[PDB]
Amino acid sequence: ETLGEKWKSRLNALGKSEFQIYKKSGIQEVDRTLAKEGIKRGETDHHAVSRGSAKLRWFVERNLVTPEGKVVDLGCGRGGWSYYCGGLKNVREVKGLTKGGPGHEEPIPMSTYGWNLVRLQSGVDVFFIPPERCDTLLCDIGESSPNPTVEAGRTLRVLNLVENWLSNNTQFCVKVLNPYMSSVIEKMEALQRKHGGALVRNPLSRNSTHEMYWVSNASGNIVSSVNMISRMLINRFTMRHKKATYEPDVDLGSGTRNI
Ligand SMILES: Nc1ncnc2c1ncn2[C@@H]1O[C@H](CSCC[C@H](N)C(=O)O)[C@@H](O)[C@H]1O
Ligand SMILES: Nc1nc2c(ncn2[C@@H]2O[C@H](COP(=O)(O)O)[C@@H](O)[C@H]2O)c(=O)[nH]1
Repeated sequence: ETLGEKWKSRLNALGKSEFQIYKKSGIQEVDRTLAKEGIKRGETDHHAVSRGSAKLRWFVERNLVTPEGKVVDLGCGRGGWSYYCGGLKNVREVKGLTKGGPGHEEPIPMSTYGWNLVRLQSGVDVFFIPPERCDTLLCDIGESSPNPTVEAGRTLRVLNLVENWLSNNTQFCVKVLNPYMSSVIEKMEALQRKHGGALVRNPLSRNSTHEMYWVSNASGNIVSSVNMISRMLINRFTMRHKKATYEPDVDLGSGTRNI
């Protein structure tokens, strides 16, 4: 039984009030109030369709992932990672794909800076369409299940999925929902051998998720990197000063971009 499982159980043995408190004990947050209001108001400039923009930004401004050229955003959701990449210097084209439809986040049309370089389409199940060509491959797909083995299965489906989209020196940021389950650990070790990078924990993630992102421009022993998070999450179960620290949201400018 891996350390991460010991955690997942305690997580689950949590009560209504408890869980909610733990979910955010000492984590980083994005101040989205006004941005959400500007959007519900119909604004399409500056605002980020979600908090994923900020989340991606964290990896990007630390060169853990350097999006350039043709960017494919698997499970783009409302557009958070895509609209954000749409403003990055070296980016030429960004194509984001999602299931969408009733009961799922649907892409929000925006006019934020570089928007004209962004193609967003729902009604697409990435697990089956054929692989396209891409310089950078982003993927934030992975549904959380109270059942750790369910998550691991979902994570394996995602790994193999991106495995088919990764050519030789492609930039990537792939959400690895459950990296502690024996079996994902294995797959990851192989994936690392083939396409380098390492797993990295984003401070904007909630404690209720043991998610780590496989980012290209970073090294680190997989087993070692997954355990440092298992311990962190467990330490955070017992907190004093369980408050989150916020930070301003990302401003995505507005208007078109020329090449
Ligand atoms: N098999 C599949 N094919 C396509 N999209 C999928 C999928 N499984 C899940 N998704 C989508 O993946 C999304 C992940 S959450 C998206 C977060 C986004 N990067 C943000 O910044 O906006 C969900 O909105 C969901 O609809
Ligand atoms: N103990 C507890 N765990 C919860 C509760 N809600 C969600 N979780 C745990 O946290 C995981 C995903 O959290 P979520 O994105 O749904 O907040 C779930 O897979 C589950 O194991 C809750 O009320 N109590």
